[PDB]
Amino acid sequence: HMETFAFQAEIAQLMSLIINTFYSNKEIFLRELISNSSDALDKIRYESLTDPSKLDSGKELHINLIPNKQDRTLTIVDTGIGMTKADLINNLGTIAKSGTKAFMEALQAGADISMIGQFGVGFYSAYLVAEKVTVITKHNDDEQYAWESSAGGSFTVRTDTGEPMGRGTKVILHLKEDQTEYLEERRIKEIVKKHSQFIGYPITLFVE
Ligand SMILES: Cc1cnc(Cn2ccc3c(Cl)nc(N)nc32)c(C)c1Cl
Repeated sequence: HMETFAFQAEIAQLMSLIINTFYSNKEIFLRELISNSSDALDKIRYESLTDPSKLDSGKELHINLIPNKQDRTLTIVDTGIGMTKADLINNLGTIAKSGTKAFMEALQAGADISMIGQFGVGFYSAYLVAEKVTVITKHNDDEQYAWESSAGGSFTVRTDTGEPMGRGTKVILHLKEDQTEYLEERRIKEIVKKHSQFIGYPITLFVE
């Protein structure tokens, strides 16, 4: 059921840089994940203009932010296009190679980790705050999958038997012990207002 894969060498190098570099401005991970959700919602919305049946798996286009203090997780949920098995295992890693190389060269010349999204690899900024990331996803053309990685240089993919999603992506951040501020209502609200106030989809910050 669970298959294990090696990241492309450039992606393992990027993840190590994100985990090892001293960089205090960790809060930017949330803007990067919300921007990915917004891009995924724009993609399904635009495809639905030529094929309305693409919304048979759910008409609502939104982003939810769900903290869970008991589990020490922050989850970013969207009803965007979702990812196929081929996206998870091959396509996302392949497309990211040029952007990863460009980003690592830009950092050597004076750029900052907060610019990661300009290189299309902002998802990996999740490792600024998470020791493990679990991604549940469902694309209209494929089955529901669970992707997972604690940065071994490896990740896993399995068909998911959990709560059916309809369509979209859930990024579950298993936070590092010293990063629990990202479970606080006031802190998430502050970050969303600072970096994500103009996103074109409703962002609901759940509370406990
Ligand atoms: C390996 C990897 C790379 N990039 C990403 C970021 N991404 C790529 C496609 C995609 C969609 Cl359709 N929705 C969301 N919200 N995020 C997405 C992930 C989620 C993984 Cl798992």
